[PDB]
Amino acid sequence: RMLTLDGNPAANWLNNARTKWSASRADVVLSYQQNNGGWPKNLDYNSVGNGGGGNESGTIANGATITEMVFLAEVYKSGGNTKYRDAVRKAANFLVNSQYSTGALPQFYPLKGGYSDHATFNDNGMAYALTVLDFAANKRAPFDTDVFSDNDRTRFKTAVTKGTDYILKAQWKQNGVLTVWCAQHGALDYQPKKARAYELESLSGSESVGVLAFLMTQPQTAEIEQAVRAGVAWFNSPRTYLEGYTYDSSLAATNPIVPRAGSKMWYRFYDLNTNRGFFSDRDGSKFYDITQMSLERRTGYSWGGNYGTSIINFAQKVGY
Ligand SMILES: O=C(O)[C@H]1O[C@H](O[C@@H]2[C@H](O)[C@@H](O)[C@@H](O[C@@H]3[C@H](O)[C@@H](O)[C@@H](O)O[C@@H]3C(=O)O)O[C@@H]2C(=O)O)[C@H](O)[C@@H](O)[C@H]1O
Ligand SMILES: [Ca+2]
Repeated sequence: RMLTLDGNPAANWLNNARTKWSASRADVVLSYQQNNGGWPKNLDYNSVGNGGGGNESGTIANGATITEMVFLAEVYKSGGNTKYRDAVRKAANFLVNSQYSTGALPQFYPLKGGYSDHATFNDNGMAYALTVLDFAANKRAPFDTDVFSDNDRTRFKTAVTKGTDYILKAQWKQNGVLTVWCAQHGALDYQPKKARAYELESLSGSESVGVLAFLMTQPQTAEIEQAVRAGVAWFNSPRTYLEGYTYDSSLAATNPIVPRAGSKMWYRFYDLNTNRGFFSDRDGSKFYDITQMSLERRTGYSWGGNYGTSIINFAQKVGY
């Protein structure tokens, strides 16, 4: 009931994160870890100066925490310096502490109020956090050192199970048909939620890839295979993707959605009920013609992309 990890987009993310920066930057990465064990925000460890730790909320926004901990785990594996092992231990403790009883992972922790409290798939936050904890649970590199004990691994396995349970319950039923996920759901009510003003309740063409990838690392029970099949069917349906089109971000001044032979496009946001791709703006509005959007949002955010390609090709590979 296990699928290969070869080609799994989440596994790929994680193995890349192991070597994301130069090893020489391990100390600057480390210098930003908050006391609670999470990182205060996403950072370019190639341009910034040294941090001074801190006591702010940790976050999984934009790859924060989950990237740093995979990277430091590799550095520890490679170099042996225990301060990096300790950092990784606090990061994983941070992740499990952040988890609600339902299995949901918030974007910021300690909780800050507002949308950050929600179960956050945005930026592959929750799916990739669970992928990290799962690799740690299963002694997979770079977590195949002494960084964790048997009891740690049981702790993480419990976390992954609860997170899996959350994903399965949150998966959206579109007029009776299992589909995908919103970029954020209520931690306690499982309902799709808004985030920032231009991020409305919807199916996420972006984050659902990562969610499916994460499920595909899990043992494929009947209900997990159904969920992955249903999710994959949704990505691969002519009611979901635009045919003969691509998203070209360099053309966002007026319209990034352009005719392109041999190409499919997926919307960033799909209507929960009609599966109509849509657009928003800083006024919280919802509309279907990207040219009506403010210049700043059309160029400042991706309203579509090649999202489905990687999960569809992967599902093919494994016989789904
Ligand atoms: O499509 C994307 O996900 C988008 O991500 C980045 O940009 C988004 C956003 O569009 C930006 O305006 C910027 O947002 C501001 C702050 O940086 C952020 O902390 C948050 O509070 O929202 C602020 C805002 O509303 O403007 O950064 C956002 C982010 O990092 O998620 C990329 O820069 C963008 O090119 C695209 O990939
Ligand atoms: Ca983002």
